Amino acid sequence: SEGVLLGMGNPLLDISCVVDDAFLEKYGLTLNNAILAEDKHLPMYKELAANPDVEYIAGGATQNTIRIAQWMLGESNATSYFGCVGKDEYGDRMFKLASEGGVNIRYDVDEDLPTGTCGVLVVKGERSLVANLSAANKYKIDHLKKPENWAFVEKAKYIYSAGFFLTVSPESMMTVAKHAAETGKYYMINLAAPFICQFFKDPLMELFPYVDFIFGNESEARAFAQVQGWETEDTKVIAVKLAALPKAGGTHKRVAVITQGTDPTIVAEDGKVTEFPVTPIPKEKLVDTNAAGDSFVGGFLSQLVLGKDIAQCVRAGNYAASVIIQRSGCTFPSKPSF
Ligand SMILES: Nc1ncnc2c1ncn2[C@@H]1O[C@H](COP(=O)(O)OP(=O)(O)O)[C@@H](O)[C@H]1O
Ligand SMILES: Nc1ncnc2c1ncn2[C@@H]1O[C@H](CO)[C@@H](O)[C@H]1O
Ligand code: NA
Repeated sequence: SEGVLLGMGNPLLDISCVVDDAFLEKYGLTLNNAILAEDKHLPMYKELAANPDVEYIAGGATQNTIRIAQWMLGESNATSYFGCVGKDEYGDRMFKLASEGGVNIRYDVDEDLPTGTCGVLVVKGERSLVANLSAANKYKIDHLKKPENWAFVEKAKYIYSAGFFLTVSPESMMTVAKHAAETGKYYMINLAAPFICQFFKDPLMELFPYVDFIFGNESEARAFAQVQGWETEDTKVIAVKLAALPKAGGTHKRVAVITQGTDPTIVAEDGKVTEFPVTPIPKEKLVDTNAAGDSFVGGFLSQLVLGKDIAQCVRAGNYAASVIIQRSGCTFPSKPSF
């Protein structure tokens, strides 16, 4: 099933460090939040580089999801990934790691900007993200439309992008979403962060009629609900309302999947809510929750591309996230035991 799943996003190198409450207060950051880097965050990246516990791990939300799906599938080149990197060592490092894991990496390159990075600040297992997109922000629709890269869109039956890609190339997302609508394929996104639901609500709502599977966490679902004027904080209601939003075509229903950390995963399908409890990981065994949501999607998608039911997809998602939260960032052993 070569290239059955394609992802498109921002390939970033995670600069991860266990810090404390004072470091977040210093740079005005919030736990369980993601922002785009500002000039005031350049001293932060310098401080992270000098910290003795700093770790450099391949990141990027879509890339994490695709690498996890590939690990769960276990058949080389079942997945593909598009994204933009710089002509530097960080770009080649992520290329080599993901390719060796079995992902068919098709990176676009920027001539002048360095490869994108993300500050991952860990406090008692929880994380705060500060993305410096750099070359990831320069993804070109020209790369997507080149025959050798368009062939992997044609080969794919499932296409996924984290909502973070709406800040970079909403035109590339629309192009592949419209292709999927014309061919009976599945187009899927995540809400990614509250800032995406608030500041990128308009490109998000232009694409939403073409979304067959919408993924998100409870804070994103609540941020989306507040933005749309839905006077509710109930994630069960928000999940049903997300599935019920208009669709460009009736070929597929829209399934909404809302994760809630240690609380049950919510699925809205055909107007009914099903909840799937999480088996919590001991606080002792917990390293960090960075890439937990991305790995839940990766696990869910690995079963979805094999034709499994939605309950088996959620079970595989909870499994993949449980494995990843017992490691730093999006890191995993070489072979699964699902
Ligand atoms: N402490 C935990 N123990 C066990 N599983 C967890 C824990 N935290 C997260 N998970 C798993 O990771 C998934 C995603 O967590 P969540 O915090 O909702 O994601 P995100 O990274 O998008 O914030 C959960 O649905 C669950 O399966
Ligand atoms: N703006 C962004 N675009 C893409 N990936 C991002 C962004 N912000 C954070 N991430 C990624 O989110 C992951 C955790 O979900 C991290 O590995 C980090 O690299
Ligand atoms: Na992404």
